[PDB]
Amino acid sequence: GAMAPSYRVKRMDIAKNDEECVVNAANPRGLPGDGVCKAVYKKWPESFKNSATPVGTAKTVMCGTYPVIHAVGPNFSNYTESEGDRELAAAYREVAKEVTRLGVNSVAIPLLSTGVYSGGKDRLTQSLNHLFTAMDSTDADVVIYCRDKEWEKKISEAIQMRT
Ligand SMILES: NC(=O)c1cc(Cl)ccc1N
Ligand SMILES: [Cl-]
Ligand SMILES: [Cl-]
Ligand SMILES: [Cl-]
Repeated sequence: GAMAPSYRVKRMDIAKNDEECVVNAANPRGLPGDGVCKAVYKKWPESFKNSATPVGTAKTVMCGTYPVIHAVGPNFSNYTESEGDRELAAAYREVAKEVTRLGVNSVAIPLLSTGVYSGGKDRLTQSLNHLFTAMDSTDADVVIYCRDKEWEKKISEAIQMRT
């Protein structure tokens, strides 16, 4: 466990994280993909061996001794708002189980379903709130990675509002 488990946000490539494991915003088929998934494929390509897993699940594959947790958020282009919301909640619950199983003291995590899988909507608050519901009961340091300057500000304010 971390000595005083914390949330932090950084605006940078998750492939340069300083944490003990990474969460990939994966597709269900274990393909190289785009955005976070493409950066993760370039940095840890060995982790894509048998990484296919269903929507709403997470599957960990080791790159050497470094764990890559492939977490599959719903594509809101295909899911109803209702079903998509349930699968996005479920994907983060499976990340919390894997983080706990691995015994890591820190994890790098992107906001699932907020890019190509967003169905054209702003899902910062929806995705971040499902991240908190899952990770609040874990004692790993959680470092959230984003690329937009306005998103960094809003994530930081959300963390600070809980004090
Ligand atoms: N590689 C990343 O950290 C990243 C890339 C995109 Cl396009 C969006 C969010 C991210 N965290
Ligand atoms: Cl960067
Ligand atoms: Cl996405
Ligand atoms: Cl972002």
